[PDB]
Amino acid sequence: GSSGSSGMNKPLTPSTYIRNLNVGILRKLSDFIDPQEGWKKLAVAIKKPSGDDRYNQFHIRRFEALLQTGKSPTCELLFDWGTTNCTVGDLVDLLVQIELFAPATLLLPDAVPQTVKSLPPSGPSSG
Repeated sequence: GSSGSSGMNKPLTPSTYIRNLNVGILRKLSDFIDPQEGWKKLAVAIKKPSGDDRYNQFHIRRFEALLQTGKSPTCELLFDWGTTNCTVGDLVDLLVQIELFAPATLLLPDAVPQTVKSLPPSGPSSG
């Protein structure tokens, strides 16, 4: 069993910068982007306005050193890319481009064309 169908509050917003996102959301993203080489896919999908590849293999090895020791490459990438000047909507956009509809939806469940969403279950226990 189980039921609920409450909702907490609205997400972040597509024009908020990546680094502005809270560490909890950075963890939630790392949950989904750390596997599947999701962060590599995001990194290499990030072009400059002109089209220059922001992050080539030279810097991918840098992020790999993180995953190879236990730092998330997701968090570092997302955090660093914040200083490049990109946003949640920038992220969603690219996340769709790499087939990463789960984290796209988590951020912005409307901005991803696949009709799929879910409520997370509920339990305000105390103690």
